[PDB]
Amino acid sequence: MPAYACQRPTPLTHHNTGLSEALEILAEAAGFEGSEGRLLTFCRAASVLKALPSPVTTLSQLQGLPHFGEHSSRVVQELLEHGVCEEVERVRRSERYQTMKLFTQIFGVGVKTADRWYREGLRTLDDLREQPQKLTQQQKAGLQHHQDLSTPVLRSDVDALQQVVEEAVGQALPGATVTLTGGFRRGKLQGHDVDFLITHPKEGQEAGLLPRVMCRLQDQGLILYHQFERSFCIFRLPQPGSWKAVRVDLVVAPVSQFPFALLGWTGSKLFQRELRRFSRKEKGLWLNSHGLFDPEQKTFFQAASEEDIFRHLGLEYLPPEQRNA
DNA sequence: CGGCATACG
DNA sequence: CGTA
DNA sequence: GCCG
Ligand SMILES: [Mn+2]
Ligand SMILES: [Mn+2]
Ligand SMILES: [Mn+2]
Ligand SMILES: [Mn+2]
Ligand SMILES: [Mn+2]
Ligand code: NA
Repeated sequence: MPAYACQRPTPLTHHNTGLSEALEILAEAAGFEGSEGRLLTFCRAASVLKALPSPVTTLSQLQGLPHFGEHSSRVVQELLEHGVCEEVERVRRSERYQTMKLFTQIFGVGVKTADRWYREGLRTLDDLREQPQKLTQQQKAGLQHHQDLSTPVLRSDVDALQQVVEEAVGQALPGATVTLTGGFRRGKLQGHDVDFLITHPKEGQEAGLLPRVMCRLQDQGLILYHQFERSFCIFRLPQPGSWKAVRVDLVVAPVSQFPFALLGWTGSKLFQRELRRFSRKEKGLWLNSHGLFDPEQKTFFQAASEEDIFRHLGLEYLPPEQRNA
């Protein structure tokens, strides 16, 4: 089992769901305390279990697995022996974890803001609503729409949204294309948001496109919130006899960059961090959602496909549905 | 021990 | 600071 | 927290 998540297929569903979910609780809690290193290790350990071909039944089976040391192994051993890990359960019911999770899931609130509010004695959403001047426009939108934004987006919602975005994109720039990315491209049946990548086959024609798209969506009454090449919006999505707010991310890239943007925006987040880590540390190349740079020759790799990028990096190709690290 | 991904709004 |  |  290789040490980087981008070196192994990781399917959306797998054979160690309970074990991986426990480790991901500890990863999330490490993040809430600002320990990005411990977050990464717990995330990586969880992802290793997602990539295994069958269930872990005995501690023996962790021998040799990357990212399993004394701590993550003890977590698994307790789950295998008692069905519960005392540390995980202690985190789950802690006031700190519950409140940081509630606050950080608000659009516009990150760990640093949530932590400051926590230290001020704040604990509930109504606590935040009671002092609106302590809030950005983005946070006000996140809190007004919080209930809708907490309900999963379904694949049925996605196709309706894509037709709407395509209509606005086609008026903004005939010939421009809209590609579904994010978790839905990896096969997820639900999501917290919808992600779209927009390009045009003639290099340079995409310049200035996103403002034109947003104006047209706004004129159609579809934009509940917006604040360039990336737009983080809240869309008004029709529902039987009403509607609901949905988070939508719109991204524009020139066709030269489109494979890199597609790769980055398709995720998963851990897969992309691992891919960039692998690129730099094992291949000496610098990867982002714009391109792949050789800092010794000071040149950018040209890619026409995701397949090109995996080949450049010496990695076997993984389709999106196997990037669920 | 140092490193831990890398951008834009 | 937020966002992906 | 783990790896090299
Ligand atoms: Mn420990
Ligand atoms: Mn998404
Ligand atoms: Mn998104
Ligand atoms: Mn750019
Ligand atoms: Mn150290
Ligand atoms: Na947030």
